Formats: sequence, C-alpha cells, structure tokens
Amino acid sequence: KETAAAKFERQHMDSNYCNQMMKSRNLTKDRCKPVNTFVHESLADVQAVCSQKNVACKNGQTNCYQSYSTMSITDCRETGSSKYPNCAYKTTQANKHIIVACEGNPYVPVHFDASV
Repeated sequence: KETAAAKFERQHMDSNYCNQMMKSRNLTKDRCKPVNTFVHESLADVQAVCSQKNVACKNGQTNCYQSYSTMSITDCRETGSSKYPNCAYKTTQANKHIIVACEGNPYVPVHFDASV
C-alpha cells in the first residue's frame, strides 16, 4: 500500500485532460474528487522545493515550502453539474509557485498546500 510520498506522486505529478488523468491516477474511479492539481515539472525539481522557502501551511504548521520559481501546473475543478459516476472537470493550465508540506527522511512532499 502507498506511503504518503507515493500518494503525492500518483495524485499530483505528471512530468479532456482532467477527466482522463483523474480517472487514470485512481482519483475518480470510485468517487468524484472536487479539485486536484497536477504539476508538469520533473519529480526531482518538485522534491527540491522541500529545501526552498519555508512558510507556514494553511493550517499554521511550519513544514511547508514555497518554490522560488513558478512551475507549470494544471488545475482540475469539478463542474457544478458533476455527479458520480459521471465526474466532469474544468481544466485550467497556469504557471504558479507551489507550496508543499514535506515530511520524512528523505524530506519529500506529502501534501499540496497551494499554488500562488
């Protein structure tokens, strides 16, 4: 079964598109998930964010880190009409700074906190 680091990679890394990829990565095979972000950078450059700018997470914990540069991301957002089993997503491409929460040794991303 997956570690938190593995789940982050399956759900968010990818070095209409949202309907296809949300299904492919087992996010909407048995539920419709409201929002998810995919990052189109290399895994190692996303892992590198865990030693970049330390910031507080949305929940006030302090193990979150913001990337120095913007990264290519696709936001997937359920339409107002979406209902299981027919999940439906709005796809929005953007280049944004990402904020991830990191844990473990190696210190790697385990949650996507936000993009800016």
